Amino acid sequence: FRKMAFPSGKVEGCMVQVTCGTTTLNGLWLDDVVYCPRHVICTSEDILNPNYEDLLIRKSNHNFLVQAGNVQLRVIGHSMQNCVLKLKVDTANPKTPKYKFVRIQPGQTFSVLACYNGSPSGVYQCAMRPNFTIKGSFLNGSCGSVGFNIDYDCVSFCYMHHMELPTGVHAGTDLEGNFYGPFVDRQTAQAAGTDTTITVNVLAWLYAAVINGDRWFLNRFTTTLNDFNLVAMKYNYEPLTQDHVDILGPLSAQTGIAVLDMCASLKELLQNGMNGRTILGSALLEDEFTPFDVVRQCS
Amino acid sequence: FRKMAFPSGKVEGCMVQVTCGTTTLNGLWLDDVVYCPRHVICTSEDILNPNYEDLLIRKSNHNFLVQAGNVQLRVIGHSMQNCVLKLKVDTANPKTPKYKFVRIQPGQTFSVLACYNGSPSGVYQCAMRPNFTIKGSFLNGSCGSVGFNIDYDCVSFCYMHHMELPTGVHAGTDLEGNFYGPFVDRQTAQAAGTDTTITVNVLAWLYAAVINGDRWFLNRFTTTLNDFNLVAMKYNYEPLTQDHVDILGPLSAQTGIAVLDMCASLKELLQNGMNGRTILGSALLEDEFTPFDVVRQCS
Ligand SMILES: CC(C)(C)[C@H](NC(=O)C(F)(F)F)C(=O)N1C[C@H]2[C@@H]([C@H]1C(=O)N[C@H](C=N)C[C@@H]1CCNC1=O)C2(C)C
Ligand SMILES: CC(C)(C)[C@H](NC(=O)C(F)(F)F)C(=O)N1C[C@H]2[C@@H]([C@H]1C(=O)N[C@H](C=N)C[C@@H]1CCNC1=O)C2(C)C
Repeated sequence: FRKMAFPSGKVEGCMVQVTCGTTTLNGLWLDDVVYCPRHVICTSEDILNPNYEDLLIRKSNHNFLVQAGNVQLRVIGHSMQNCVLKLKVDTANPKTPKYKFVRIQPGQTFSVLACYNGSPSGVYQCAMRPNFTIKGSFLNGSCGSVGFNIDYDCVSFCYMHHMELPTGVHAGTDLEGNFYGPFVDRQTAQAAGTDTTITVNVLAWLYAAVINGDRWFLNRFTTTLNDFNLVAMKYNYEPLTQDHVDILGPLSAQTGIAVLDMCASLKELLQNGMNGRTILGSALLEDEFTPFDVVRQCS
Repeated sequence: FRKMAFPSGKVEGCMVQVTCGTTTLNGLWLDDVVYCPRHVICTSEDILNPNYEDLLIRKSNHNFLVQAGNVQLRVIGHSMQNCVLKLKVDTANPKTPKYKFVRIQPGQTFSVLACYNGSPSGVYQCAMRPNFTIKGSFLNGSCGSVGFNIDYDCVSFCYMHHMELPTGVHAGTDLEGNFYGPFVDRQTAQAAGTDTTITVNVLAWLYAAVINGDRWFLNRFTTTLNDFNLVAMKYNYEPLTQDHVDILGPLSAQTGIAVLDMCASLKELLQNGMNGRTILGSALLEDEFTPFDVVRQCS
């Protein structure tokens, strides 16, 4: 059982490089529009406290240099949707997949294609944390890299990368340019809310462990949903809803372990610790696999 | 630091399916040749005790169904090289990347594109263990999925998947069909040997921690390579080769910590433990990041 990303080829064919003045970052080229973070327009002075509408009205199409590989795409119009710039180009991307823009909820996972200078560098799986950050791997020039899920040849874009917080976690927007979380695209100190652990995902991962032949953490105890939630909240875990219990149904039926029996296992893990043992090679409880992720990989 | 795969697009464009009889696995289409595991020619009875030369002599080009999606590629020749079948087809793949076939060493990492019926399913990073197995994630029909690294648009193919051992780890060949390790492509009792920890990768991880300011474990001692190797083996760690010392060169130069001084630091951790301290937020020493992986993620 590995952390597994979606194949990235459908997204690689959409990545381009966008340069405005001194700043170069990545854009997403779909049909005849390039989407990118609007902070590309800022100078190093503007970026400390930008007035974006005032800055954008002062730009011309020719201020934007868009490069797909070696070929320059001519920008023929530009507008702003929240924190995302939409550059209209005179060329349609023949590699445009079937796609949708979606806003994901905390606890959902997605694949990130990290890119620099319009060229894909790496792919990995992330979860939207309950505090609306992501624990990514992004360096200078990674902005405009996107996160996505793939469902039968349809790419659902859910994240565009904008910034790194002082704690090393990351923040960005949906493809409508709205940030996940209380963050802003301004270079100034910003912290996130206290994070919590994605309970339904920890349980899904415990089931993945059982599917892969590990049972050391199970016990013979039971719990009610409410009593489990009291202990979960005490340990800074998210509430488990009846919808979550239902979503875990396939995994419970495959292993024969009732959801509330798995909750009693997790409760014991939280109260006693792992005593130096590991689950699926991990010394900590892993919360970045959803129930769907486990099913997709295990079957 | 997290496991980051290479973008899979250049490999996705080379994946096809190969069917003999009712058995379908994956193949790799480069120029006008498709490479796949030779056990595609076996029936469920043959696999228990196959005579591959006799099975191949009964086959003709017209017994092999090669498909890119649902589009058939006409087979015009077939031959066996070690444990791989090479099917010459009448069409050169226009998506063939610049590529090399390489045989990797234990400890080296690579990205796996897990595929079923020629359709990519997911991508993840793997390390070749010292016992010549990988801790993959593979289901029925995954054989012919490949592992690869990418360097300046050149894809180095290093692994093709063949089998799962009873401990749940995986075994396969290079693209010339030579197995890694003592395994054979027959359904008969086989077992992975005892494994060891990849010392060169643990050292790379310690350098990564130093780069990020986590350096409490740096001591005031040094060691010789030979003395270190003899101690490491007593802790079930791999000895270092001269090539390992050289691949740590860039990280040693970046940090100013001599390789042998870092070896002495690791020796102290092995002999006295970590004393409840963590390194990079972990109580365990990670051994599946190579020196290149550490550099790749900070560059
Ligand atoms: C890291 C930092 C001090 C720079 C700053 N953060 C804060 O100012 C904070 F305190 F608000 F977080 C920050 O990220 N930015 C400052 C400026 C943009 C963003 C930015 O440079 N984005 C990079 C896109 N190419 C990706 C970054 C680079 C390092 N790793 C990444 O992921 C905007 C918020 C408008
Ligand atoms: C695991 C199994 C008990 C079935 C068996 N293993 C052993 O015989 C061993 F133990 F010896 F290794 C293994 O038999 N196979 C039998 C036959 C091929 C191989 C096989 O089915 N390969 C699959 C390719 N599509 C990938 C597998 C499927 C499950 N997960 C995988 O990765 C060959 C060795 C010729």
